[PDB]
Amino acid sequence: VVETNATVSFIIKSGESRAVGDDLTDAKITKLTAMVYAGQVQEGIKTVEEDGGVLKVEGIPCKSGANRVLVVVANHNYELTGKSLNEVEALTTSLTAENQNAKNLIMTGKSAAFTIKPGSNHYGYPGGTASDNLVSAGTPLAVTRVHAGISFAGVEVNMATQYQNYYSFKPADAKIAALVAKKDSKIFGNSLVSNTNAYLYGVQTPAGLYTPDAAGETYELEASLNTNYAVGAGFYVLESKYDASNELRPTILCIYGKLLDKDGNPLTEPALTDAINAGFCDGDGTTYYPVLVNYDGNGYIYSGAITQGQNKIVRNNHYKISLNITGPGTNTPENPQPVQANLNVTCQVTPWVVVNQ
Ligand code: NA
Repeated sequence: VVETNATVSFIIKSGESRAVGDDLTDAKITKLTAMVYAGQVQEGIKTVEEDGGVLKVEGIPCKSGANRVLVVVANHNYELTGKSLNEVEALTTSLTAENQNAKNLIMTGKSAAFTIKPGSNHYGYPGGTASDNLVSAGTPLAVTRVHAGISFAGVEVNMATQYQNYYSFKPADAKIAALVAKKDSKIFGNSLVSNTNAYLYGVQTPAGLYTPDAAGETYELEASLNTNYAVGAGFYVLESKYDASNELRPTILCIYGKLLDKDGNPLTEPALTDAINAGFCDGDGTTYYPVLVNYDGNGYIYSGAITQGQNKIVRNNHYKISLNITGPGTNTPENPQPVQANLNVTCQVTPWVVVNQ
């Protein structure tokens, strides 16, 4: 069973990084496990670890034959030796605190089926490469993050004329949080969206339409999904299909903090209660400005990879939100507004690259 008569080498797809003023940066592979499968059976496996980044793997021992597949998992915390293909493809990941320090940002890739010949085989190497069997020439293997990213590129406040005498908001004093974030996902599949109904929040807020509180849904605090506001600050998150169930479950990025009076002091009575009962803030004066990420609605403008919201989170996309606040927020960011929130959004959607080096 252990005898081999071939090696496989491959190149990983990489690109020019032009990510600059954002915390959530492009991918760098520091740990990679490459496997060769013949149907369900793992016929080769090699793990490499390089702090400087991995862009190719050479000389993986394996067995010649038809219809082999290269399966890759990177930046991971799994034990993969000997697993069947079914086992590997059933692996999940979950959002954890270390993900927000860019640790265990799982990446995967999988080739189409190809023939391995005896001797030295090369997958995704350049055209004309010296080989006993060159496959996928000029198309390196795509090994990509399972996580997406959501961040604020910027938040500005320009209170509309009707609110200028009544309210102010200071983003420098604010926090940001993810709401209605899927807890888990698959790591292989046409879509990574899991059928669990488990979600996370960075800050507890009142139940509304978007809150996962229907039968079988769970909704738990994850403190790593809140941070202070700063330009480019945000969160790694997982795939989600917003309309998978009977009620919408949009992943939300929100900024929240004190709704102040026109002079930047706390609201006092009666202005405080006027604002609370209008739905703007809670008893402490806290107001929320939610953005439904990649939602088709609410006047949101999109550029980059898309110009229309898709009502989902897709792996390896960085959703960079520029928010303009023009009025008081809401005390219930997990409800839709009856008319329209006092905010405008432009969102640049940029896929991450694997940094070339
Ligand atoms: Na509900």
